Amino acid sequence: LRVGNRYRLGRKIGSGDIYLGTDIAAGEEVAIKLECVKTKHPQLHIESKIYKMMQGGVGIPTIRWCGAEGDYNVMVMELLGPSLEDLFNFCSRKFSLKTVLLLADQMISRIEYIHSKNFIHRDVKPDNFLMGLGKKGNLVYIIDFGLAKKYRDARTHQHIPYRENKNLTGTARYASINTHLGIEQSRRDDLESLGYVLMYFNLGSLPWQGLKAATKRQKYERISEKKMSTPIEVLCKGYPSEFATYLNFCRSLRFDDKPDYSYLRQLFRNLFHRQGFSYDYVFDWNMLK
Ligand SMILES: Fc1ccc(-c2ncn(Cc3ccncc3)c2-c2ccnc3[nH]ccc23)cc1
Repeated sequence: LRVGNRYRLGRKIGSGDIYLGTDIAAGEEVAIKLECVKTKHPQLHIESKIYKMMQGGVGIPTIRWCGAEGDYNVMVMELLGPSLEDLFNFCSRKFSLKTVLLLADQMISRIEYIHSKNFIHRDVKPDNFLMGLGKKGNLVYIIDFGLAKKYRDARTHQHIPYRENKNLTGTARYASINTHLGIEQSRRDDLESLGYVLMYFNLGSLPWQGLKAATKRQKYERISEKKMSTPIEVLCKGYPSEFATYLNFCRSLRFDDKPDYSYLRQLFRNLFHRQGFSYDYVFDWNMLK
């Protein structure tokens, strides 16, 4: 099937749905997202607006083409490689400290870039970071802007108001404590969620993971309470203190504070050097012969 002028649509990749495609003109694989012109939640075109505003950033997927063909709204992106969730599963849910610290450095920088563009992500989780392919295989990219929201006025840098009593939109496992309290998400929240993702990679799971409950709202209750009853020093026991210092600093941030991204990268960098590691982008999965 013929999309745009120059894109050939292949079978599904996974996840509307995601498809393998070919830029017939340039001889390069691409990824395509189709959305029916009928949906009770039209998303792609709004999501595509945000991807367009991120273009040019390190580790932002390049938009090849946006448009409509037949029944569908269409976005085409350069092809990327497997997610951190997919690589974590492929590695038996065990990452070395070096890998976690290599990831952490880049992941902080992606989040910082998104914030520089007046947005917060609000779905920071392993699925929403992808490694590149080929010459870009040492590069962590970030995806999925379907839950993203402006946190400040583009022009007047006016932060959004402190709001309360909200529903949890996102992934409960990585949500901030303040998110569980029903407080408006801001820059601090994206970083705290990263903090939990990093401890996830260290541990293989999180302690509030796989709690049984009769219903959904009950499960979220249990996750919230488990998080709020697990001290940071307990979550992080047996791992370098930096992971605790990182989360404590995130939990200390005020609603409208600009995070010291630099401080957080330096934290992991100092530990990196103390362990005698080198920023040669050799991740655990690069050593599978
Ligand atoms: F225009 C778009 C918008 C979003 C996607 C996408 N959504 C999720 N993924 C990751 C995924 C998909 C299916 N199974 C596992 C992981 C992609 C995606 C996949 C591969 N390479 C890509 N490069 C840019 C996005 C993307 C794809 C095209």
